[PDB]
Amino acid sequence: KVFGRCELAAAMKRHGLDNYRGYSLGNWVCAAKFESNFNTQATNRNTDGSTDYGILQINSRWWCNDGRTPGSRNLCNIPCSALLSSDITASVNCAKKIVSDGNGMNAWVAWRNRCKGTDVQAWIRGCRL
Ligand SMILES: [Cl-]
Ligand SMILES: [Cl-]
Ligand code: NA
Repeated sequence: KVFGRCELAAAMKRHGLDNYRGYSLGNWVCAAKFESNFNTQATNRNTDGSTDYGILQINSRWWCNDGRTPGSRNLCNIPCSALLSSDITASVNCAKKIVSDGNGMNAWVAWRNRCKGTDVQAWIRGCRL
């Protein structure tokens, strides 16, 4: 599913991501834009052999099982395919675990490089939320 901006903001809010761990909703929308272009089906393989999945590009080395990432773990207890669904529930629940792992949203390098410190409130401007 390719979400619209306000559509994704609304879905993230209904799943409790708005201000989760102190990260306002625009942070999450910004991260999703740069991670996946708002596309739930996005996948990207990394040099280490892991793959990032879904709207928030969650990685198979730690967070989900894809069967082809040696030595990796599955801390969200899900197949990585679950992260590609139209329904963002699984990605949100897993992102809550990731952002709670110690480094906040710096766990998403694209958030650190492209969203952190910027006017992230712009990502939700105009939305009926
Ligand atoms: Cl915001
Ligand atoms: Cl934090
Ligand atoms: Na894994």
